[PDB]
Amino acid sequence: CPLMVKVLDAVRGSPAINVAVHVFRKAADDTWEPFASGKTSESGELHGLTTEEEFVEGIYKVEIDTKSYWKALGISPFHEHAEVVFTANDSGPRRYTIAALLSPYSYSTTAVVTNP
Amino acid sequence: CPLMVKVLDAVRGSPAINVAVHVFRKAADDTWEPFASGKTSESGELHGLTTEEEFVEGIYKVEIDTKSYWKALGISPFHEHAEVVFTANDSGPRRYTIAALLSPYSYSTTAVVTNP
Amino acid sequence: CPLMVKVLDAVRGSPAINVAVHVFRKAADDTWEPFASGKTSESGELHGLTTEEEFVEGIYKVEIDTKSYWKALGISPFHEHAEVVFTANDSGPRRYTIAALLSPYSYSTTAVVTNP
Amino acid sequence: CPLMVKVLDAVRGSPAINVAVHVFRKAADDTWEPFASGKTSESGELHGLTTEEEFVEGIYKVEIDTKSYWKALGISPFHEHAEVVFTANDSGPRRYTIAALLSPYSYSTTAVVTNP
Ligand SMILES: C[C@H](CON=C1c2ccccc2-c2ccccc21)C(=O)NS(C)(=O)=O
Ligand SMILES: C[C@H](CON=C1c2ccccc2-c2ccccc21)C(=O)NS(C)(=O)=O
Repeated sequence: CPLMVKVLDAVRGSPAINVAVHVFRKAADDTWEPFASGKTSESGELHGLTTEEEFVEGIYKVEIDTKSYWKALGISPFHEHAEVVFTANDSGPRRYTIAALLSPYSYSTTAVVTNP
Repeated sequence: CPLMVKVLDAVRGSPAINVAVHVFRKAADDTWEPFASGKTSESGELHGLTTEEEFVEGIYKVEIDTKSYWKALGISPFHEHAEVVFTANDSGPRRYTIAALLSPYSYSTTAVVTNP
Repeated sequence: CPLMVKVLDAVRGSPAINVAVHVFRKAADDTWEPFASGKTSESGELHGLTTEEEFVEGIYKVEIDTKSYWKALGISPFHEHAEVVFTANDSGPRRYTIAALLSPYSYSTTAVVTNP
Repeated sequence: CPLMVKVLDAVRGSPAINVAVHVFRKAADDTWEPFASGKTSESGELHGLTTEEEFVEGIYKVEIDTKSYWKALGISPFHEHAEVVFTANDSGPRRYTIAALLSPYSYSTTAVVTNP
């Protein structure tokens, strides 16, 4: 796991379960190419998006589909998604955990980056 | 004037209105002595807590009574209150705004320290 | 007037001054069309981005150029920018303040939606 | 582990290592009695504070000594500590993770509460 996504619900104090996550990588023509996707587990975590081989240098966007998550709980939230955009691996491979804490009208995101 | 408190509600996307706020100063015997208090306004703000003359260097605690705010909304909260504890410094900027962003199981707090 | 942006620096406890901010609207072909932009003031605020007349319902993106802000400070940051993506609604309150709290490896964003 | 504390550094994007944490429990006479203490590990986590037997109903305060953490990194931060105050186990035993995200002039805290 060079890339993990962890999502928490700040209203319930719980993992945010079954939240859709789409990862994109900026292509040579400046467009966002689909890179990987998945859903968070019971623990609010999404493992296995990629491999150290596949996860090369680049600019990556992690789009967490928070609006669908709130709507299913009966809540009409402000944001369409939480986006996280960053350059990865530009000094060598690292392991990235992208953490998102969700409320209906706010979210935070935090990266924890470790040298493998 | 030298100390303002501002409180926002991350669930409703609004000022947190009618939130009790208690300020204490630490006494020489290490106890907390009541110093000032009030309730946030319609804009989620509490002004007028103290004066330049009274707000001398020392250790202060700002308690924000968050549990009663969520209970009034019928939302089950985790914390009894949010506490913000700091040392007032004369060398720095002259105005302290303590901002607090509230969710039922999370809060953040940020000090913005400026020259007025 | 209907859309304000406010940015704070959690490392220095200050407004984040001179931060570029770009607003886009989503077009019918699903692309992002430039809509408005500016730089935060000394108070970390950006006013005057749009008018009531122009700010019709639709999907908007607010990009806050955080990486250039940290680089100017000599602090190595994680994100390229902070994006805030939302649907403007006429049924709700009439003013949207997008607040962003910045740290090098984390940010939060909160929408405060009020009647002016 | 009915009680875990996890601390992250938002400036470095890393676990906050060797941070002192003191837990107190409100006594019958309304005073704060020492309950447990420890330091965060390499992973920014502090396990083993208590047991399900020892961790009875009550009002608990988790004091995270963030000022000492920043000072050792050369930073003079705003807060003396991050305090987290909550009622525990009042509907039966639960498992509590208290997470704190630290910046020099801001912090957030979030509880994740699971029914064992
Ligand atoms: C515009 C403001 C919300 O944002 N302002 C913030 C502010 C002003 C001074 C210091 C810290 C903060 C802050 C921190 C986090 C989120 C918003 C704000 C707001 O709530 N508007 S109102 C109707 O006057 O209450
Ligand atoms: C990479 C991962 C970080 O996990 N991040 C969490 C986080 C970030 C922001 C807010 C809440 C949480 C959280 C809560 C529970 C468990 C993990 C995390 C982690 O394991 N950190 S480390 C290397 O052991 O120090």
